[PDB]
Amino acid sequence: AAKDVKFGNDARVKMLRGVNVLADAVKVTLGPKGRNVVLDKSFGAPTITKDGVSVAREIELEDKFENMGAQMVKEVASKANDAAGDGTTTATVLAQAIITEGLKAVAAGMNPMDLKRGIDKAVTAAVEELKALSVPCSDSKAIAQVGTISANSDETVGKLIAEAMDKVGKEGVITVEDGTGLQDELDVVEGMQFDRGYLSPYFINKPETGAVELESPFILLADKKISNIREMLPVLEAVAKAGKPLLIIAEDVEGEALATLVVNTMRGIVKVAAVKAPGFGDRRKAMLQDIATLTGGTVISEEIGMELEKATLEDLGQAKRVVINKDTTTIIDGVGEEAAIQGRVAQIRQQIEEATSDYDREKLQERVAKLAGGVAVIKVGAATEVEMKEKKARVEDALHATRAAVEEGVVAGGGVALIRVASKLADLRGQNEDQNVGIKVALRAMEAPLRQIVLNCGEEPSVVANTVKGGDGNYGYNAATEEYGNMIDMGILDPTKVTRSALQYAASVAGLMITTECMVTDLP
Amino acid sequence: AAKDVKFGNDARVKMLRGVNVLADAVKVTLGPKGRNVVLDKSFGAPTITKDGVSVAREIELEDKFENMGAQMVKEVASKANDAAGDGTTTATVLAQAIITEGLKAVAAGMNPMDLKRGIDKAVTAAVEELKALSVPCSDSKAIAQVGTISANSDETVGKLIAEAMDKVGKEGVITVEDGTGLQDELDVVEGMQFDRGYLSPYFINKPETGAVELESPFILLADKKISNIREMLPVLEAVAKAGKPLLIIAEDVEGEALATLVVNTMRGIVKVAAVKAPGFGDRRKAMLQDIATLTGGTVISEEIGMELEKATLEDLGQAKRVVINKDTTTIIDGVGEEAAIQGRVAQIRQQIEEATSDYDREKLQERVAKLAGGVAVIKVGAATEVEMKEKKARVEDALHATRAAVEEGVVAGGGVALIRVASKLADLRGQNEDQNVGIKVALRAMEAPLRQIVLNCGEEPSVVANTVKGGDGNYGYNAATEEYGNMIDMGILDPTKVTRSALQYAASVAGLMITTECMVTDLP
Amino acid sequence: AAKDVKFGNDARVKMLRGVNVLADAVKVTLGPKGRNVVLDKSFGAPTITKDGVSVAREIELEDKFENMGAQMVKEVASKANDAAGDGTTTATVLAQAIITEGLKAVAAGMNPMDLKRGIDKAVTAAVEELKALSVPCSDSKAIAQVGTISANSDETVGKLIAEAMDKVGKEGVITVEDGTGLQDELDVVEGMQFDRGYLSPYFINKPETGAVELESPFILLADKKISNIREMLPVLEAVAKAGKPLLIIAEDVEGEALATLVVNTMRGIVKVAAVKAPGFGDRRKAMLQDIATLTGGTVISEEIGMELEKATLEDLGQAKRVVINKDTTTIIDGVGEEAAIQGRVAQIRQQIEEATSDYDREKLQERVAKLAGGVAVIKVGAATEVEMKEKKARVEDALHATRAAVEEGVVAGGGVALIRVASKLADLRGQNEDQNVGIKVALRAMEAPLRQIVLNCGEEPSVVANTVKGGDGNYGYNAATEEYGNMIDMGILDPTKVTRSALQYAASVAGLMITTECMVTDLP
Amino acid sequence: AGGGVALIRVASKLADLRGQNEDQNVGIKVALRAMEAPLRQIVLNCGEEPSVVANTVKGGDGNYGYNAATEEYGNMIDMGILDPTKVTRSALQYAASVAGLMITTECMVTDLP
Repeated sequence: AAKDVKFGNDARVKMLRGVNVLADAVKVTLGPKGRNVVLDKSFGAPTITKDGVSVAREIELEDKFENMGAQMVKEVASKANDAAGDGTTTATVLAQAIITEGLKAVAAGMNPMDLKRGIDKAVTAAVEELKALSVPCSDSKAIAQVGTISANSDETVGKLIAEAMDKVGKEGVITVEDGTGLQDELDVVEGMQFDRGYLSPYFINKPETGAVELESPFILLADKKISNIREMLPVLEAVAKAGKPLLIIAEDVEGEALATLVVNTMRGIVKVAAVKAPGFGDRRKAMLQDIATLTGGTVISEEIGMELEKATLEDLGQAKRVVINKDTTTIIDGVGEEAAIQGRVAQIRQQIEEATSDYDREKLQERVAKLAGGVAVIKVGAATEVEMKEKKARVEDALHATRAAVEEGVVAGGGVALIRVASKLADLRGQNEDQNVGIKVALRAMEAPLRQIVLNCGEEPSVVANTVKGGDGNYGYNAATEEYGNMIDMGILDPTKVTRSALQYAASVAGLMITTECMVTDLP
Repeated sequence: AAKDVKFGNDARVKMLRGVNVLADAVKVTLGPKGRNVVLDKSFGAPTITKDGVSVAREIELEDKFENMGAQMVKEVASKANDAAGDGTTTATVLAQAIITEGLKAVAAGMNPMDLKRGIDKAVTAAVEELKALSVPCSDSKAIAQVGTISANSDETVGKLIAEAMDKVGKEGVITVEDGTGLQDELDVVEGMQFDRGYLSPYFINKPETGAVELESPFILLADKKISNIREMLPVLEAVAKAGKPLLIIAEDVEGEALATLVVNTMRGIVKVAAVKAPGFGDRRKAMLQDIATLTGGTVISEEIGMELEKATLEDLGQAKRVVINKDTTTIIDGVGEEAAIQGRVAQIRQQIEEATSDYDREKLQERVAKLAGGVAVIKVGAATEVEMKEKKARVEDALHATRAAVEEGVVAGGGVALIRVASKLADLRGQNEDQNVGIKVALRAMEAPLRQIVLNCGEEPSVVANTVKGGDGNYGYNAATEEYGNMIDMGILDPTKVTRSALQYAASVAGLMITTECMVTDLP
Repeated sequence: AAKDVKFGNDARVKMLRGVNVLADAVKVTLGPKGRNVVLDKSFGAPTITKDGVSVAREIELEDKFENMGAQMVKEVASKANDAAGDGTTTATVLAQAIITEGLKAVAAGMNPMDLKRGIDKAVTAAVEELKALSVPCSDSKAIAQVGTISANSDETVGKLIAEAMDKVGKEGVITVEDGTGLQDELDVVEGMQFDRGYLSPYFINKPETGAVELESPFILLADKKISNIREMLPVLEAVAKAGKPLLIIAEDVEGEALATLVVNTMRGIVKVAAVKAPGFGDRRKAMLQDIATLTGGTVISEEIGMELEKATLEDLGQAKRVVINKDTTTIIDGVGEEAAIQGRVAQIRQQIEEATSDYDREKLQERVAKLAGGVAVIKVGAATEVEMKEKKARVEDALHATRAAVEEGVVAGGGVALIRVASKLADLRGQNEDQNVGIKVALRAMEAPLRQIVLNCGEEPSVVANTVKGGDGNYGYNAATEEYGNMIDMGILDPTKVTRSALQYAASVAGLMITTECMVTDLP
Repeated sequence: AGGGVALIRVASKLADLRGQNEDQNVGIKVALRAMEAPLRQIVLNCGEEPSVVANTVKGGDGNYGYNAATEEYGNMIDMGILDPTKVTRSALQYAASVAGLMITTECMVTDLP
């Protein structure tokens, strides 16, 4: 296909226009007083939402270069959301601010590379200042408080997250589940969670969460890469006859096998889920053996002798429920005798005892922690089904927020942390004047989000920003109550991880945009 | 007439385009290797010139806003030329550089007022550095050297100007004249020059020099303002029968009298020129009395009783030759009894001796110096008439350049003085960052002219600029010989006044252009 | 007066287009086998001519920039024609060749200044080679031969010019006339010639020769510069009532007097011709006195006392016939007492002996030679009027050619001298590569004219050019006979002055044209 | 020495080369400026002045040259800016071949739009 090429200033202008469109689409939703955006649906039922993630997902322009800018900002915002769990709108507005100011400075004739260097230096100092400013959230009381605050000021969700969080451990795995009764309960079952995801997005059965779940599925453990559908065809036929979902774990599934599995999933004839084997090499075999022990199945290993055709229903692993997401996959309550689990953990412990290198000891310790820690099950119960689903969604959102908080602390939310950081860094300097201008660009960039929030509230942006700058610490302006105070003590909290990831990703995408000089796209 | 208004960025863009057109028209002629520009003549014979003054005069664009920019730059360049006698192209290119960089910075978001303040501070420091770098030219030998250098390396012109100012003084008035014979003759005759100019440009009889001259004209001295044509008309017809040009000196001439005088000049029926009286009040009346004593005529005052109607040929002053320019007016060899002049200067001397205030003594000293010093007449002779005119033009240009040099010294020409100064001012700083940006703009602007000169030479601009910057003192690159060294020794000399005036006027016009926000013009 | 400005490449493209149009219009007439061009007369009588001067005069384009190029080429060609007497087409085609090759080289990236320097060096060497190749034409027999050859191989014209030059001298003034009888008559009458021309082309009475002549006109000698029409009005009306034309000689005529004289000339009510005084200062006074003595009139001297109003018919000078051209003015057979002229020349002679400086002695020698030599009058007769006029035109053209020849010798005609010079100079080198490119451009340029001649003849240009290059000396190709040989022996003679002037003017205009970077012209 | 300074060194060495004809000399000068170009492009990407850096490198000798990352001259081999001789030689030869084909091309045949 023939390509249309834009060089230098005009290409940057087109990308700036695309970023401006996307940011103006997703910035009105920012803030407690944020507006709402109407998104058309093909069915004919317009969707009204204050969620910036959906607006960003739907937005993509018709012009090619505007589409480039919008899609790049969408990519970095989605990466920030996946890494942290929030901050998509904050990352997008930060990216727009940096891109606008940096492109203006470039149009001034200044060096883009030194501008990017200054931006990176300012953002690194900003991350350092944020780490200095963050307050700990390790204690159970603070865990409950942040869970309550995240879950629309609900004490029950925060408390439940607190007891589950203590029960499973700080590094433990927590998974939400549907509660049959009115009350909620917490349970711990034998399970593990690895960092591998689904092979293709078409495996998703519930698009509202972007994840794959199976009820009582069969687990296949293969020690070899699977590329022939005929090899596992008898197993697929047997599991389809059994009428239960099938989960396959191998080194990789690709080619006609993956295509046939995806076609079967879209046709719905059989529920088959494909996830790659975690780790690599000896570690990969170790996790395969651990998963086989946990689920009670046996791994199909070429060197031992068994093949895919010889696999049976008994050979296949079985679990109560599994959850497959793009970032990670969780196995909950596999059918396994407790004696096997105890033997396996004792074997790993004695391996640690005979282990010598620190790296191998750490890997084995992580393996044994994953295998023996278990998974905490949260059953969300309520009076009616619809509010039960709403409460479950709130619980999982609060769980993500609490996980981020306990991972890296919590700062004063509402965008005041960025302004505090800018106030701290106002004295920063760079080697070249271009680096200084880039630093100033970054400072105004982190100034921007609270200005946008208070513009959504309808108050004066500059006056509120200056008043926040005048103060010190977590003191800041509250959007909901329209009056200043200690944002942390007023119930406005944002995990440090969310803000740090948003700032870093916005800085990276803005540097890429500023340093861009040529553009290649198909003809209209 | 309906007005069209442009606000902010677009008006600045239009002015930038106009200034760019004017500067690209008048910038090629800069430098010894400067190109030439062809100017249209309605007759049918195009004019090919390397003089930037003519190109700038001919330039005025079709678009109204482009015309605004071009006319403002032309105004400031013409003011610089009138003040100094050179530097029109240098002033224009400097103004274009400052305007371009300042508009780029303004589009970058810098405060225009702070930019103008930084430009002014940098230019003031540049003037100080130029005064530090200037070398004296008081001695007769250096005077002859600079006169020879200005006159295309001709020793005769330099030496002639040398004994001319030795005879009349450093501040004495010298006028070139057409030589009767082969050998050049220097003579001193009783005359004076004051600071008043012609009322309208239409009085110009030779547009090539932009000055008014009259041969054996009649001088009318009216102590009153002249506004009625019928008052001075009978004298006008009397001198019309006299067949000689008429020069009228009065406090002011305006209205239908000036209109009819301009009409007559356009028709050419009578060559009459009008010049305002010098000074104001009692000093003005004393100056008119001195002029009447010089020319032998009698001043017409309403207080004494006589009127312009009663004035006759006897009351009219008479001079051998007068020269009227926009900046100043010169009276040469006015016929008058010598003992009368001696008595008048003795009266002024005793007035000085009885004068009490220093202001009165200074004013009377200036009056007596002008009255008694006279004017030095240079009769430029040659073998043939055409080379006689060429040598006369060279002599008058060299006289202007040498006057500027003896006024404020001389620096190394060829534009290297500006780069030297910018090298000195590398550490200049302002109160605000925008002031620093303006300072950098000014430094690059002073860098520009030598880059333009060497670009006209066809060599590399940046390399030559770096080589000149690396050196110290008057060391620089020579355009003609394409080899570096001490510019003063090679005879590449520019008067300090010329460079200083060009820099100051370029700075002023650039500040006005940068601070411009609204623009008003007639509809097309 | 809004102006349209072109910069660099496009400006030079338009300029080359204009030069190409004019050159292709005037180049077909070149050569004995040259074609003819049809020109329009507004009356309705198309003119078919082989004269390139008329074609050049008629040509001026529509577009302003094409007009610029055409008018510059026309101006330099006319200057060459005035200086020499022919070669207008040769100068134009040479200029076109240089301009085309130089603009191509400039587009190649060569420095225009170095190209112009190389062109000037090559042309200087070409002039040296042309002087080396030129043969003398001092003896009377060669004068007769060149006069015959120039006048379409007519022996009578050549011999007539021969004894005319012998009678009056090589530097003597020769003027053609109309013979009363069949046989031609040569006579010597008292007259003088000076190098002053008419003020404006509107004084021309016969546009075919571009000259002004009057039959029995009155001569007015004014010692002062003239600007007021009322001054000479009584004398103008008196000479108008006398019925004879008036010729006025003064220092200068300008303003409304010149305007009214021009108006009267085109309206034709009274035919008055104006010519500036010869020389300047005391030399001008002496020449005016000599002219007044020759014409029998009296010079109107301001310092003696008489004015233009006091001037009378008897005080006016009277001559049998005068001829005024742009380059020079001729006075023929003024009525004056012979012994008065003898006394005047005796006074000038004794001034010569009493003179001490060489320059003054040479000036007085020139004055006495002009006073005593007189003018040689050639009266051309024939059987009928039309052939008499044709013979007179041929005689005057041959006289111009013979004057050029005796001034600077004669070289081989037909454009072969340029190729001979190029063959000699093929080894020339310059300081820089661009200078070498310019030298090669000049070589191809002087190659071009014979290529054009033989292309008009219809044969191959390159073959003939290389055949001529292979030979040496005056060996070359003849257009009429289509066979090679010694052009001097074959009767193809071009005066060295004509070729030298054509080459020099083409080189100068081509250098200016190449170095052109900007033009200023009115909007369409 | 990497960073494109080897080509400029070679051009400095070959500045005295001559050909049979004037057009051959013009082609040689074209080639010399061509191998001068890449370092100019690199230092233009760095944002510094191309011509000044190019002339400064030309005035040097040996492996002395400008470094893009550190923005300061020196011995490129000592500072770790290395390019294999095969890479530079092959790039120069292939550029020469394609430029020779392009320059001598006179006719082009393509399908209609």
